[PDB]
Amino acid sequence: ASGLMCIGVTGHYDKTLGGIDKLAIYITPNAGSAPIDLKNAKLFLIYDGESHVLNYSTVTTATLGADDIFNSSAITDWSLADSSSYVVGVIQDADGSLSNGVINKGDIAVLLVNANAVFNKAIPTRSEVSGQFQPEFGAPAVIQFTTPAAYTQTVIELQHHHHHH
Amino acid sequence: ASGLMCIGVTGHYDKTLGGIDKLAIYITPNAGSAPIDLKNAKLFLIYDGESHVLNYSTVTTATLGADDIFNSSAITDWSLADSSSYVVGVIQDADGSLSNGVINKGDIAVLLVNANAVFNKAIPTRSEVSGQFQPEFGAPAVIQFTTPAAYTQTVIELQHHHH
Ligand SMILES: [Ca+2]
Ligand SMILES: [Ca+2]
Repeated sequence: ASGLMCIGVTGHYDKTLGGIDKLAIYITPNAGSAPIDLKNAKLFLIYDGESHVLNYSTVTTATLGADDIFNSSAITDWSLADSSSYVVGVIQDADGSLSNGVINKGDIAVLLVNANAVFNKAIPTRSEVSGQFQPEFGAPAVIQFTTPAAYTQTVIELQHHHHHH
Repeated sequence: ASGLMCIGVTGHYDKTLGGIDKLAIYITPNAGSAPIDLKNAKLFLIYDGESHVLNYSTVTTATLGADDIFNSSAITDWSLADSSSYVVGVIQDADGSLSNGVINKGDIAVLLVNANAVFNKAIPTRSEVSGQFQPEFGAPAVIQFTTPAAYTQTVIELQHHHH
């Protein structure tokens, strides 16, 4: 029984857009999982009366060891997070497997999503977001959060889990 | 300034089909909400790599006072819960509003969903189901449950009331 767990979601608040414009969904394998290929994995997100399906665009190691994973100067592959695609950032990967789109024991990946582009607007306060990240094989990671009623800083913890990023 | 809350989800376990074949999703308005029209409301469900949308069909009062919410002999409008439609049952109402698809203060409605029809199989053990019930106006009710590791009884409480 292999599968993926969501270990957190953070959002970027852009005050000029009035909301959360970008999401970072942190993923790790279930304890004891076999390796899982991410390359055909689909991200399903429901928001505001629409369901969206996003596909794998590419992977980048530019996120590795970085405090700011929302910055498109430092992580230029944000340019590929569009209305129908996510980018995978490497967070932790001892053996390098994520650079071939394979997540294995101990790995942490982040799914970079341009919510402004997917939803055609930034996500306002008190908004419900629901979703699953489903690779071809194994069980899915689950996304559920309600954005807070006030956005007070640029990086917002949306879904809290324990596992380190 | 209005919305719906999911106050729970139960499911029916069918041994012949090998899992949960029906869901009952219980809804009530958020405190302070204005009346909400359900007639154009959509139910979005994600399970096993597919996203499904279900539309409003009809509303039944046959669910009022029914101790078995899954009995399609008693609640004949279960026949209209198919791969693309849910049915609304009235559970609590004091002004008849739900009889014409409007939910208002103090009301509880149930959404009857034929999971077997929607997903083309019964929901097996250890499954993740995520969803939202979104009327045209107001904030949505949220569905999120993990089916248990074994099905030990006919009716399973899948999701509970949270604050
Ligand atoms: Ca690895
Ligand atoms: Ca009423």
